[PDB]
Amino acid sequence: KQEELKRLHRAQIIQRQLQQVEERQRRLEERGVAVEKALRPKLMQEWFKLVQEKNAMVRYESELMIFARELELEDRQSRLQQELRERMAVEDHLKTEEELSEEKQILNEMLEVVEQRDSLVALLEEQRLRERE
Amino acid sequence: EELKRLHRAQIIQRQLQQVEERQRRLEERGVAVEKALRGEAGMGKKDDPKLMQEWFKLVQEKNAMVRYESELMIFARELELEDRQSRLQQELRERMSEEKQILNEMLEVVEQRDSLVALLEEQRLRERE
Repeated sequence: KQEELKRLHRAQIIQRQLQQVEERQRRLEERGVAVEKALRPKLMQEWFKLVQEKNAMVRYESELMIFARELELEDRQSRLQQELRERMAVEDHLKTEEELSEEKQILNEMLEVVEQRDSLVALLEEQRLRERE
Repeated sequence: EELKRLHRAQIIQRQLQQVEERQRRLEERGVAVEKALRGEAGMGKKDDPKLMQEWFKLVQEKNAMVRYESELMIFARELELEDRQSRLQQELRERMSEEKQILNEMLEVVEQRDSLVALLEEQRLRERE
């Protein structure tokens, strides 16, 4: 329960930031429309700045996507781990051939959740080492 | 792959080295600017508002580097844990006794990684605000 609360809070923080990003992109969309309507000097210069600012927001949105997926995966993993801890309260000799292979299937699900998670951390690592430009 | 992971580790060790050096250069500019602020480098310098301005830019640039150093720390630990995890998983996916203990070591490694991701998230979502 204390594990699951620190997670809900991180999810809200992320939502709140995606909402702020959406809105900042909405303002840039409108300035962008006005600048392009004005293309019937300083005006061409504004168009390039808007492109930069939209780019920045997209990079920020991307990071939030990654964090939000990683968070979904922590949740799935935690639940699979619960399903597995429950099954391991019973000694192994007291289980069927079938019961034992469901334990092995749960464990595979959990390992491929972990693999996806590590793949998203590697991508985020790449992005943070690339943003030092 | 163990060599993907190796390569990512070398990248990180090398970026920490570039960071340590960028901080060394900033230490030196910082020392010169402060010698100039105490009127020791040129009798005009101390009156120039560009000089006070440099001091504040150095502080910002030092702060940026420390944020970067922090991120590299986290990534490097995470990477060690990814390595440990993948090896414990390999040990386990070979065996299928100490089988139940290996699984527990791996679940603790997974929990520590969750925890470093959460810390990284907190810091990245505080560099904005």
